[PDB]
Amino acid sequence: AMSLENVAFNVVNKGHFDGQQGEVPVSIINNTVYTKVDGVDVELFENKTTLPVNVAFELWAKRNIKPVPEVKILNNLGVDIAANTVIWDYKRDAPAHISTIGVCSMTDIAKKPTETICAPLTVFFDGRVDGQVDLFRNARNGVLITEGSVKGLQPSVGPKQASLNGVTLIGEAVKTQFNYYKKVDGVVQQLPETYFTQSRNLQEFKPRSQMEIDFLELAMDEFIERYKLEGYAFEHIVYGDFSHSQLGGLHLLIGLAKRFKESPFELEDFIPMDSTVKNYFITDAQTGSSKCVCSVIDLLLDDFVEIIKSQDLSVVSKVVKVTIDYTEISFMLWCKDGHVETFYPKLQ
Amino acid sequence: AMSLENVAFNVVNKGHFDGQQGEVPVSIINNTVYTKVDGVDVELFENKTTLPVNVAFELWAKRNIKPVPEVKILNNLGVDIAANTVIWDYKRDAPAHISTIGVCSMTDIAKKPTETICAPLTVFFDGRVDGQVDLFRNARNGVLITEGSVKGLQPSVGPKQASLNGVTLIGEAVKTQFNYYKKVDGVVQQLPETYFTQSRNLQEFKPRSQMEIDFLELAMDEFIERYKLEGYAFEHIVYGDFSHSQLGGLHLLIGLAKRFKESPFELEDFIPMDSTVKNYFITDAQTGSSKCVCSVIDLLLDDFVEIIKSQDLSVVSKVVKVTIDYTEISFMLWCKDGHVETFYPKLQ
Amino acid sequence: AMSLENVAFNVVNKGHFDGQQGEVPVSIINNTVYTKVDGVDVELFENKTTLPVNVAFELWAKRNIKPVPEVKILNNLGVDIAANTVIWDYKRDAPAHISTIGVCSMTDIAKKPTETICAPLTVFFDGRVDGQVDLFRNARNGVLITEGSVKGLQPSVGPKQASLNGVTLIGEAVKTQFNYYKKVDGVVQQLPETYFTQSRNLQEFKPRSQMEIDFLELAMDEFIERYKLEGYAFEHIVYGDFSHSQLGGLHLLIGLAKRFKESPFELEDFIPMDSTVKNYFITDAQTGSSKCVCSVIDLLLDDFVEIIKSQDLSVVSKVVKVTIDYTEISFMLWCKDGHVETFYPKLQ
Amino acid sequence: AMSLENVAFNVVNKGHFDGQQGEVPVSIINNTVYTKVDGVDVELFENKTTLPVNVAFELWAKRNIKPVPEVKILNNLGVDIAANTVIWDYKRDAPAHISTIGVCSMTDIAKKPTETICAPLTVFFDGRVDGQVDLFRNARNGVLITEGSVKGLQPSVGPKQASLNGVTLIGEAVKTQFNYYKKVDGVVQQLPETYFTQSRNLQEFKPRSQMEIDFLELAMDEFIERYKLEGYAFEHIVYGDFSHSQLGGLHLLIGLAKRFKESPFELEDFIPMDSTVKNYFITDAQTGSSKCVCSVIDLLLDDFVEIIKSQDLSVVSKVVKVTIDYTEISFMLWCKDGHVETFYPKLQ
Amino acid sequence: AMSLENVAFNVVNKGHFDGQQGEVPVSIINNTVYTKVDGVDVELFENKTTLPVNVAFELWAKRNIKPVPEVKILNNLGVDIAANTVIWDYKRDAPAHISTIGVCSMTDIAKKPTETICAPLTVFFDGRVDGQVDLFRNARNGVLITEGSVKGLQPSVGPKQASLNGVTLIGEAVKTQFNYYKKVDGVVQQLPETYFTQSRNLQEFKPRSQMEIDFLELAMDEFIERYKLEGYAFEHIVYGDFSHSQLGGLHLLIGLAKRFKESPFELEDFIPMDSTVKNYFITDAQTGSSKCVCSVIDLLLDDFVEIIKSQDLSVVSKVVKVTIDYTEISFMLWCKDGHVETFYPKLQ
Ligand SMILES: Cc1cn([C@H]2C[C@H](O)[C@@H](CS)O2)c(=O)[nH]c1=O
Ligand SMILES: Cc1cn([C@H]2C[C@H](O)[C@@H](CS)O2)c(=O)[nH]c1=O
Ligand SMILES: Cc1cn([C@H]2C[C@H](O)[C@@H](CS)O2)c(=O)[nH]c1=O
Ligand SMILES: Cc1cn([C@H]2C[C@H](O)[C@@H](CS)O2)c(=O)[nH]c1=O
Ligand SMILES: Cc1cn([C@H]2C[C@H](O)[C@@H](CS)O2)c(=O)[nH]c1=O
Repeated sequence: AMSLENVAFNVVNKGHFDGQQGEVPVSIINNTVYTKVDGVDVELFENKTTLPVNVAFELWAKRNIKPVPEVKILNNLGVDIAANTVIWDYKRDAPAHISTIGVCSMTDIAKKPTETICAPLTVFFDGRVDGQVDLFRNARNGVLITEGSVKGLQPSVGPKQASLNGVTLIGEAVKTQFNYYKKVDGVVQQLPETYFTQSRNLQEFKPRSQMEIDFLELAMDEFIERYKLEGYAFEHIVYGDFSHSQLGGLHLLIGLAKRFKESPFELEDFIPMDSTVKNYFITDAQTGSSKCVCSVIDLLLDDFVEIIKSQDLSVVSKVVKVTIDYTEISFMLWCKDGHVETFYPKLQ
Repeated sequence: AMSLENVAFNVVNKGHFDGQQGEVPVSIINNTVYTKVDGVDVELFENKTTLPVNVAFELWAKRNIKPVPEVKILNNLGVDIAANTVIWDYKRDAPAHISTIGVCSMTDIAKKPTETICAPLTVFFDGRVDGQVDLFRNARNGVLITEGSVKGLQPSVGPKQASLNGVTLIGEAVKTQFNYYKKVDGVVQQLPETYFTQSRNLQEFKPRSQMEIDFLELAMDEFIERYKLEGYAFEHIVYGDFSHSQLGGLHLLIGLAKRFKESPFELEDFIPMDSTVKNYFITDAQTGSSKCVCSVIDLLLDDFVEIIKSQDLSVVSKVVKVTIDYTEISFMLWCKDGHVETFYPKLQ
Repeated sequence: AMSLENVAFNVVNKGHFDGQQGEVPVSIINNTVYTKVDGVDVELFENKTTLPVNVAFELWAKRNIKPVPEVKILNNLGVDIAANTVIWDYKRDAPAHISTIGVCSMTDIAKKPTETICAPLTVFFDGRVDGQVDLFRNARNGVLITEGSVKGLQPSVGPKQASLNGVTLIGEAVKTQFNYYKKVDGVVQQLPETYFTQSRNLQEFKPRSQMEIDFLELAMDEFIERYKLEGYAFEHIVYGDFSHSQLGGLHLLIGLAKRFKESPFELEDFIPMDSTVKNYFITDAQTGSSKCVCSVIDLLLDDFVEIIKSQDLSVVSKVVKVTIDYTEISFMLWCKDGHVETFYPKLQ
Repeated sequence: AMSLENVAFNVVNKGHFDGQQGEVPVSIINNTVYTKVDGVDVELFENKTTLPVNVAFELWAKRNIKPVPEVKILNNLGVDIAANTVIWDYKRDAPAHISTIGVCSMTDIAKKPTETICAPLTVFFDGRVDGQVDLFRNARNGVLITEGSVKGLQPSVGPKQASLNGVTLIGEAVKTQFNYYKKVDGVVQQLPETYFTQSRNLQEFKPRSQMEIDFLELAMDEFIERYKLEGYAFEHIVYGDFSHSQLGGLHLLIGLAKRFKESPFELEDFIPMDSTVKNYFITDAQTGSSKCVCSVIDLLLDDFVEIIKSQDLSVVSKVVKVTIDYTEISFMLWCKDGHVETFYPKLQ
Repeated sequence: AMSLENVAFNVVNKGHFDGQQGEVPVSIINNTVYTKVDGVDVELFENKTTLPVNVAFELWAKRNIKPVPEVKILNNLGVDIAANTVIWDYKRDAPAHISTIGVCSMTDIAKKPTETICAPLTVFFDGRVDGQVDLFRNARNGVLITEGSVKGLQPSVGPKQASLNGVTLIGEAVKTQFNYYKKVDGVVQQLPETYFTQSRNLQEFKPRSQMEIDFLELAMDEFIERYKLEGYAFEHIVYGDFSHSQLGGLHLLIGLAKRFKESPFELEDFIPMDSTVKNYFITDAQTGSSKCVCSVIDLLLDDFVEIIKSQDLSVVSKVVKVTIDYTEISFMLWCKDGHVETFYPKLQ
């Protein structure tokens, strides 16, 4: 017996939709949901989605509040819809998927993922919910996450981190590292060998290896010397060149974090969505060096060093394909005289 | 257990709110309420009110569907709020009153008119609803309508017509003529002797007396001759003078209806609400004669003739006060040499 | 190379989208599309849909401008989407279907109806477009209209009328009567024997048989006498009973048209969409007789007489199912002593 | 001392802006202006313009309420702005011009038309306002209307009709026929000899000559015979050909009015603004004959007969230029063997 | 061949409009532009301007991405429009100028600044764009910036800083100090001697002289002693007096920055736009001392000391005019017994 007033009751009393009975008076004005408290209107939700306001409010109240895979992982695995949950995309302030299954009458394409409409879609299944491992076993197309083994299914160890209420973290009190499984047309896939992005912020960047600690503490020349990185253009690619009007390199988040400690810069996120590679229009405040499309990836510095050191450096320009977050990332590799000139996630 | 989805269920299945259980999926976009039918959105309500869309939808669904007093009558009697009903104003496409009692959680100031918040307000009571005559006797301020006698209460016979779902009519299958009662400060008030406006339209105007039939069929000079109206300026007041740039007189609806048969005209209703006297910005299409503020009243021609023939014509200018629809309407009477020059509902 | 400015160029120069090259400056403000003419903004389109304004403008410009089946027929046949066209619903001022195929990048689920996403959906195909009969033979689910024979496919003769730019008409200069074909799960389905609604308006109702001419010209008792309709409750069902507060019967459009000639009435279309049976909240202006849910069907009076005269009248109450517009319409038949008491399209 | 509350006071009390002192409480919600009456909100203005609601409300209240040239005439004369008035376009529900002079602080480019910003613009001047003839003599660019002679200025007799509060009429109580004067680059320009469109509606079309009365009363063949119009393709051009899917000819409003008497048709005004030639997407209801772009002009039938009879008919196709409403209207003349095939206001 | 879909393609792929061919599907909902990515809507732009959303999106995509003069400088120089660029005002989130030249079809008044409409306007010209120095030489009214000498034109050295993508900076990798030139009615002006505001932020304030370093490091009494500022009321004007309910002085940004290090305060920017002098409604959090209109200017402390030390201190109150950012700034100077009481940028 779903209703706007019941969703609002749940938000006010339970912090989110919790299946509780009850109703609170609500008013809708433009794209905002309000409720009366002490005789005055209090805002419960402002719609930032392209869905109708009451519909978006319901999907947001029904968002998954357990650690879930980051949207970039789900997107890279081709997930179309989730089974009986809403994966809320905190970067877009919107549902990660267009439709739902057993969530909301306005967006539901089905009540159960066993309905024929779901068979062609890659349905996200959560092994932490009773019966969902079995539903995945019977599903034509799907992606499954579990905390442990599934009998007979060979797992893919996912990233250490997961998103919990829009906070990306490596769980200590909760498990965030999932086993991943994928079926395409009834066939359990062998998920590829993959690197994972680290999903760190610039403001609270923390190193996750001795190499990363050395990159942040050491000066450019002594780090490159210590790790034998001469000829790999880390001065351009990772540290960044701020000497010309066009900002040189700066494609690894760790390099942006090191620069951020010294001086600030503007990062215009012109396509604001979670993705393995992010594109920013960057303006360095200290120098005025800028770049319209600066592709940035947050790889563990050791993983980036392994990738660059594993390439043939004898060609002027070529595409280097690296599986990151289960997707194929194209990088452009530019070399001269057996040394790297630049290496960056391809802007295509 | 009120809800948007339950109000929508009632509208879809019962044509209005009928206390039925059930829910339909709804989407709100901007100021319109939609429901899904055959996979597509169908409009159930467009909010033309200053209330939030969902609140206005509920009051509209809960509108009174019995013949009720026309809003102009309620306004003239000082009605502030209705007891456990919504008087919908079909001319404003909005509730006739700001607040409610026992109707909707967002607009309710009380659940019952016996609550102390209602005591200072003139509450509308309907004797056709069980217990409402008793609530009127206990109310400090109120207006009561009944179909018959109330023991000990002196009645006022109201207009023949009432509004049924926005159609003003003299009931044949239903009763539309009510007894009216009013209380101010716990004391029943004597309602004055009053004329009533006829509530006719220009497009479908029908005469309601032999004098009115003669006005529409006869030529100006022979009507005035037949009814001995020489010296009462009906040529200006009722027929209208279209010979100058400023349209002369034309203050009785019957005169506008007679003119409308010959040639059309524009009537700008610049304050669009039901009132005993209406003000229009009129432009005559045939002549180009116009008037920014042309006060128009729809009185039965016999009643208007009785009013004008009952005035002293020996003063240049004076205010003539006539009780119409329970309100005192001020008219400006201009005379010269014992004859009327003009007589019009006095502009403010 | 689709664009808002190109769609606007087509609307301004061709009256609709006509595949022409060119661009006009456009401004979007709120839900309206404007273009500059003589230095000022001129409205090209007001969005009444739940789609984004620019998306709705494109689908509207790309609406089918040939005579097409009325939306009620498509809905009754289970049509979900149209192949490479937009069926515009002129009663809802919106696209008849949520998604498109080869029409607009924002609403397209596919470019061609042969894509696997279309297989589960009932795709509308138009034999007047080259290759669409072949696409229907290859489609798993679909509805096809043609002007002539399709080799081996058994046809269903559709209604005489079709909608041309929102005008329902029986074509004289164009063909409006189509052959209909339908497929479910890759199998051609036999369309049932059906009556067709006449799609007439109350304001411009025209009789289409000698019986219908006699119903409108003759008095109630002599019509019933002439057509031997004694005992079939036409007095209640067709003519309508306006003697009580609840309006009795009045379920055939021809009866509403006969009443409309004598006196007016309000018809609240509370679910405004094209359907075989319409539900209205009716208020008779002459009497004040009203009904919240008055189901009305526009059948040719001869067809309604054939239906009612073909029923067993020996049971108190039973459901009578009649195929009308390809859908099964349930009617409630109430009898007493071998005579009809009431017969109406059964309310849900 | 202009203000929103003062404009609203003027609208409520004077029917429009009348320079009166006073204020009324107003509320703005979305694009509508409301005022409180009897404790509830009453709509004073709904903004249909691309200006801010409060700005549009002020220009609308300050609209010219005297008979003014129809917007199509002003547009054809190149008018950009009006001197100290607002020409309201009643077909667009918006100001005819983007900017103002001495009207409203938000839209004013100047307080007086003598300011240098006005010199390049064609300013509309009204000889009925004191000092405006002098302002026209001092203006570099302008259009002047007067009721009589201006010493030394050669006049152009304008159309008989003018627009008074959105009603196009030939004044009887007011003057609607003006003398027109125009200046370009400080030099008075000779206005060309011109025909004038009649500005009639389809619903209330009235003939204005014996030829027009004969066209509406007589049958096609006897009218063409009486007026010796054999060989001028009036059967196609004026009467219209409804025998094929594409509606033939039908370019004179009088022909559409004659057809309208027999059967109705849909006229989609896809660029809704006043213009000498109008383009409609027409659908004939009787036949289903339709045309995406049907150019229609309302010329007096005698004027159209004079135009067509004054052309050389010995060429297959040529452009015929006719001055109508001061603008040069291009017509496409198609002939064969010394007879007209078609003649229509040439589509762009 | 400009279009919404092409502007969106450029934003998505190039970070801004870069003249690239291509189209992306877009949806417009209310004042926001979205594009489809991975089946879901991603926000590209939210309109904060008074222009139509699609128009503002285009001007924002076409903003100048080179270091440009800060809007306060352009405003102070009387710039009305820019030649073939958009100066985006990052403080108003809107275009700095109402109209454009060769930028966007909806806002363009001309395609080239040589068109007669541009001659009266002060057109901004950029010597870094080929041909713009020459266009300025031929322009009646304009402001020109260059990086070096223009033959024959005497330059005005502008501020050290410029705005690069909304970041005000003193360029190291790019040039931000321009030569300024101005023509008024075809005559090259002698730009006045001027101070420049420093355009610093409170959060990241950095001293730009030894005096400024001493002001931030030293205690009030020893700074005033070191720089011989006794009698100039720096205790009130620069340091600020927080001992009474009305906050005393505090008109130099450096003083606000020194206070900000110790304790925070609210600065309400009630007219949010770039200006030489800013007015704030300030509330000191530590003391509760507040001021509705606290004028603040960011001058180099040495420049402010030079200004105050160059005034006659023998009058109670007078206006002191100082050219700052090319505009005349009025300051109120209050003295008593040959000493300053207060000196502040005049609130007029
Ligand atoms: C309260 C509120 C939340 N949201 C979204 C933003 C975050 O993605 C997330 C936070 S729980 O939900 C809105 O969009 N509007 C709101 O008002
Ligand atoms: C359907 C509908 C109705 N109304 C109001 C208008 C009339 O006053 C009355 C008619 S039942 O209710 C709206 O305001 N919007 C609507 O959509
Ligand atoms: C001009 C226009 C049309 N439409 C819809 C209404 C009709 O169903 C149909 C008529 S062509 O198109 C709108 O919705 N808004 C418009 O402005
Ligand atoms: C009352 C009102 C008027 N207008 C415009 C429409 C007509 O062109 C004209 C009629 S006076 O003024 C609006 O736009 N909104 C309104 O509410
Ligand atoms: C993405 C975006 C930008 N803008 C404006 C803000 C800044 O002035 C500037 C930042 S590049 O552009 C908006 O107004 N809305 C937006 O969504």
